[PDB]
Amino acid sequence: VEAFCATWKLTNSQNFDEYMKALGVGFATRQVGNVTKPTVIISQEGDKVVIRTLSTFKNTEISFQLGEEFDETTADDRNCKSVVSLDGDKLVHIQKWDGKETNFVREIKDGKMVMTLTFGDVVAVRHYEKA
Repeated sequence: VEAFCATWKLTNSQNFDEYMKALGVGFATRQVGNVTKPTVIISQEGDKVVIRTLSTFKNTEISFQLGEEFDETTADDRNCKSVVSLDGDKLVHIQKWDGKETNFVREIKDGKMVMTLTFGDVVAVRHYEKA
């Protein structure tokens, strides 16, 4: 877990338009996700992992132990049953709602968190660097 504890700013976005349209967004979130950079501050605060996802329109946060299932009202407009865990040096956020699933595979490539967001076959590759 210690290589993920940082301020993470999005530097190169593969597919940040069709992933939002496939997931089921309100159209103002599709306008916001094309224009705005998210600052993802992954932080162990006391004991549990608090991720703060902060941009200049949408600002949301998630507090978890590894394995915690929690309902999460997202920037899409959906409450998802969310399970977060490390698989093999890769942080996987599994969001479950209405029969549908997406998982965000966060992996450290030489100091850089590569977030691979799979909605099945709709895959976005978002390249986060430290500040």
